[PDB]
Amino acid sequence: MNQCPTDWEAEGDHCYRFFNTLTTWENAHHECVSYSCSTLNVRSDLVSVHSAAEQAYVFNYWRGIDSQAGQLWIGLYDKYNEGDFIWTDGSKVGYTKWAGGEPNNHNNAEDYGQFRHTEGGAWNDNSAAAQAKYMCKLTFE
Amino acid sequence: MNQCPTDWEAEGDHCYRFFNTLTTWENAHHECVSYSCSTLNVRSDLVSVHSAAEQAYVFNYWRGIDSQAGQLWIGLYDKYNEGDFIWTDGSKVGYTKWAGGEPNNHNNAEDYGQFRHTEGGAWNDNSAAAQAKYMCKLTFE
Ligand SMILES: OC[C@H]1O[C@H](O)[C@@H](O)[C@@H](O)[C@@H]1O
Ligand SMILES: OC[C@H]1O[C@H](O)[C@@H](O)[C@@H](O)[C@@H]1O
Ligand SMILES: [Ca+2]
Ligand SMILES: [Ca+2]
Ligand SMILES: [Ca+2]
Ligand SMILES: [Ca+2]
Ligand SMILES: [Ca+2]
Ligand SMILES: [Ca+2]
Repeated sequence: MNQCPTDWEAEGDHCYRFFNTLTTWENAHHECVSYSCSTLNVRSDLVSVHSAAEQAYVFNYWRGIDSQAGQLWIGLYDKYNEGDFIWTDGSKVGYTKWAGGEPNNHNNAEDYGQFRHTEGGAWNDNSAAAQAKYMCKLTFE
Repeated sequence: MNQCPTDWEAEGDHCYRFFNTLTTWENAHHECVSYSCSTLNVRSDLVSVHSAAEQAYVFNYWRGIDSQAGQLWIGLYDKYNEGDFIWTDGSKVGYTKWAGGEPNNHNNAEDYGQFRHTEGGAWNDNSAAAQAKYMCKLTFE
């Protein structure tokens, strides 16, 4: 039994939804936020990841459905303070899974976090021009 | 863990919330629907009851908070077709638990369904001027 809205998947205290469409981090951020609902205090946002179980759940959900090589935008960013990656949903950043050599802020223009499709979804920072698939998460505040 | 909004209780694939405020059926209906979230296709509505288990869950939840002698509005009414009760949430009436001699359309003016506080919540029809406590339910449409 779960109480997730239709088309959303239950794990723990949260609901998740994969969108199999290439888009920019900024557009994915709006798309996710667009599912919020103030009357039930539901905040929707890009996924934030807080444990190895949450990382795997999200990665396997994604790859269960998308077998193309490519990346998955997450809610991790350093736009407002270069070098300090935080979550858009305001949750704490205890869990990290950086790919080797990442984050590298490559050409001083990478502020937006994404899973790779390899190494269990190891993270990369990428640019505002780049495109990827995305995943949203509900928080019941 | 569940995926209900804060202050709503999870049971099966639904969430429930009791409001310990005496009001009319029409205003209870209004208040419940007010929580709906079209961005997530979440209907909030007066509770509909589809089994003994649902009945008992509802009755026990209510009577754990409210010890007063009185009734509980549910989403059952026969305004449009006298004698042919329907649920406001559009679900079909299968299960019924009418108290003895109900529905009796007393004084030709009882169109609104409610639990009694006795006999496991057996149902009565009452009028548009009557007042009762109310319970809302989320449906993930
Ligand atoms: O992998 C090294 C480098 O590769 C590309 O230039 C981009 O994906 C970068 O974000 C990444 O850091
Ligand atoms: O009128 C309120 C209530 O009065 C009595 O309890 C019964 O006649 C019920 O059928 C009726 O609905
Ligand atoms: Ca920067
Ligand atoms: Ca950066
Ligand atoms: Ca990088
Ligand atoms: Ca009537
Ligand atoms: Ca009637
Ligand atoms: Ca009656």
